[PDB]
Amino acid sequence: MASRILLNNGAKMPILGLGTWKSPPGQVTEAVKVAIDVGYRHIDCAHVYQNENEVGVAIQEKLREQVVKREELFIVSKLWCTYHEKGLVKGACQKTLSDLKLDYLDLYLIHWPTGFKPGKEFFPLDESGNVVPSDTNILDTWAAMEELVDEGLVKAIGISNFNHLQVEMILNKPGLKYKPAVNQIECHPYLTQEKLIQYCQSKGIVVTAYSPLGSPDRPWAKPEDPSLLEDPRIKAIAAKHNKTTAQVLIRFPMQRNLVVIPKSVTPERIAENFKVFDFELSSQDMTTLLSYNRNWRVCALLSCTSHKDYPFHEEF
Ligand SMILES: NC(=O)c1ccc[n+]([C@@H]2O[C@H](COP(=O)([O-])OP(=O)(O)OC[C@H]3O[C@@H](n4cnc5c(N)ncnc54)[C@H](OP(=O)(O)O)[C@@H]3O)[C@@H](O)[C@H]2O)c1
Ligand SMILES: O=C1C[C@@]2(C(=O)N1)C(=O)N(Cc1ccc(Br)cc1F)C(=O)c1ccc(F)cc12
Repeated sequence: MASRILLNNGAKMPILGLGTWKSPPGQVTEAVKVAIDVGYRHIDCAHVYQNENEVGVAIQEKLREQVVKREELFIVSKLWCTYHEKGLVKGACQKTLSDLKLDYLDLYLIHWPTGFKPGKEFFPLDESGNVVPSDTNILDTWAAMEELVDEGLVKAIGISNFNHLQVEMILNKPGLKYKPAVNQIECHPYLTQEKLIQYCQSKGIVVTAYSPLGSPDRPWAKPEDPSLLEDPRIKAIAAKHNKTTAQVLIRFPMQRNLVVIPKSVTPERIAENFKVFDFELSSQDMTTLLSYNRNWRVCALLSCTSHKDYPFHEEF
């Protein structure tokens, strides 16, 4: 298994990265330091995670210690929904760069296709609990992302949580300057995304799988929800390979030519999760894992379901 995948800008993206959603500031600096020490070179960040300063601390320390050089790292961040207005995009990117202590991002994503009312609150709600949209649209936000590439702030741009019609809208823009390099989407054995992955890969867009472990730590989890990491069928596949369930869940998307970004702040798990380049899932294992699909999505938000651009009404 080759460790990097070629993007449309000629750059190579590591297929395994470290996720940072719900990595608390008081723990994420150590997580990123350990990750770099054990071989991670891709870190998935976002302004909405409220920890970019502490991620940046770790990166800065490992650059100063001469453990890695900047060109070897692949740092991803994302434009939050309250910054979709064309006049707000650059500032949002520069805030992320300042927090991360970087002079460029390797990849910058539109975090969701939905623009929200600008302001301090990340999730601005009306008095009845509905998200308050902004009068923004995907194509104008994309054009503002393109300017970031032209100014050297980011090397590549992409999208996240876009359905295929939303991807198509960008692809079909006449004066398109840059195609999206990546679509980052939820993907795991309970949400295998066959149709959207086929679509994106057919269009030369690399897919990154988020929540590959099923995001057990997500704040809206209900005790009756399915649990990937505790699924005895997946456990049995892992035992056959003398691997952990998490290792199987990370290797699975890798064998579908996806990038994958498992999150941990636990040093032993950060190290375990990287040890996925030394075994292979069989054809039968892959078929079995794909067969667990239930179209079950962990990242969904009821308050956002009436937004005009909410992505999950479409089949894919
Ligand atoms: N673009 C988007 O809209 C979007 C949405 C969701 C996620 N993401 C990105 O994708 C990343 C990954 O998704 P996620 O954070 O939702 O969840 P995940 O990676 O599926 O699961 C993370 C959870 O698994 C635990 N864990 C990690 N390794 C483990 C192991 N070896 N054994 C047992 N438990 C283990 C973690 O615990 P500890 O940390 O306590 O060890 C944490 O509770 C995010 O952090 C974020 O970077 C992006
Ligand atoms: O990595 C992540 C997890 C994520 C996130 O955004 N990126 C997340 O999917 N959701 C759910 C969500 C947000 C916005 C829209 Br639109 C739909 C939706 F399902 C959240 O509410 C959320 C809340 C605070 C976060 F720091 C991260 C999230």
